[PDB]
Amino acid sequence: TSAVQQKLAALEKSSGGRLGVALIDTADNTQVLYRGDERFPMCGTSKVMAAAAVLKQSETQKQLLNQPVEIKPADLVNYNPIAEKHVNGTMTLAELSAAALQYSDNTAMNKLIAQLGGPGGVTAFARAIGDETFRLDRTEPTLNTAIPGDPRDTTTPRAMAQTLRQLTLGHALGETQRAQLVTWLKGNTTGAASIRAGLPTSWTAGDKTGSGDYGTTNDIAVIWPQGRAPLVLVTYFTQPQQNAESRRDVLASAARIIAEGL
Ligand SMILES: CCN1CCN(C(=O)N[C@@H](C(=O)N[C@H](C(=O)O)[C@@H]2N[C@@H](C(=O)O)C(C)(C)S2)c2ccccc2)C(=O)C1=O
Ligand SMILES: CCN1CCN(C(=O)N[C@@H](C(=O)N[C@H](C(=O)O)[C@@H]2N[C@@H](C(=O)O)C(C)(C)S2)c2ccccc2)C(=O)C1=O
Repeated sequence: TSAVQQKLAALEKSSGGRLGVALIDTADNTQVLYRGDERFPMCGTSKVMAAAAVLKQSETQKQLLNQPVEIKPADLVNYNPIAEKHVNGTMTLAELSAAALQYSDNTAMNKLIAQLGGPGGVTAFARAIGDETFRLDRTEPTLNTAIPGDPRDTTTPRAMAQTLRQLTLGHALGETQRAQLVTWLKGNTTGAASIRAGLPTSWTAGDKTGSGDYGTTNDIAVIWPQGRAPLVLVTYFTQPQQNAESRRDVLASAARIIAEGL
């Protein structure tokens, strides 16, 4: 148990919830894990895998990102700030990817999933890039039920950090596709209260949040610290009762402990 791990355990203790953290410091490829091999519900953090899978398809189906996809009134789910503007019209897969990632649009995510042949198509992509842990089982919005002990739509912090590193800094995607994914993550609108809140102001980052029942509050990020090689950081948090409140502050605290421990 390292000093950082002990600090994360203390944070967890005062949160009353269950915290999972995985850091990969690309300066030396070292990792810091806290419940790194335990499963957590991904919620919206799964949107990165779906968007990446579509980017991979676009490497060989060249005009795929410009392909129009019909948005019908029946497609709307619980949160669709971008898709609802286009009901009875169309959005391209690039527009759907940007909406899913940067606005966490759930209808947009469902269109990515459908393009991949269902939730299993997203899992298949994960397996293709060496992630043997990730599993997507349902569409939006039920993939956010986040029931304790339920393996559906979960992953481990270790697996997600390794995957995010491969996708954003490694070669799981072609260069142009990797750059697109990084651009989308850096333009996220929903992350200032989570991991990024715990980082020094001078650092830059891209991230994808997730939220669900059981007060499930998640974030996965690629970070560029001032004067250092980039990091990949995953912070997952989930609570004992279905109606628990969101705790983005716990993710910010975890990120601050990680930054102070570098
Ligand atoms: C089947 C019943 N059921 C299970 C629970 N559930 C969700 O927990 N959905 C979650 C969901 O769709 N979460 C999405 C996600 O994790 O990307 C988006 N992130 C939420 C956020 O950042 O606050 C959102 C409300 C912008 S939607 C949700 C979490 C908190 C508040 C509202 C929705 C549902 O939507 C739902 O219908
Ligand atoms: C000769 C060995 N060999 C080399 C060629 N190959 C593949 O190209 N497999 C591909 C593979 O296993 N693709 C996966 C699969 O077939 O479930 C997933 N299906 C694709 C789709 O539905 O369009 C995906 C892009 C969502 S990934 C692969 C894709 C990306 C990264 C690595 C592998 C093989 O699998 C294979 O057997």
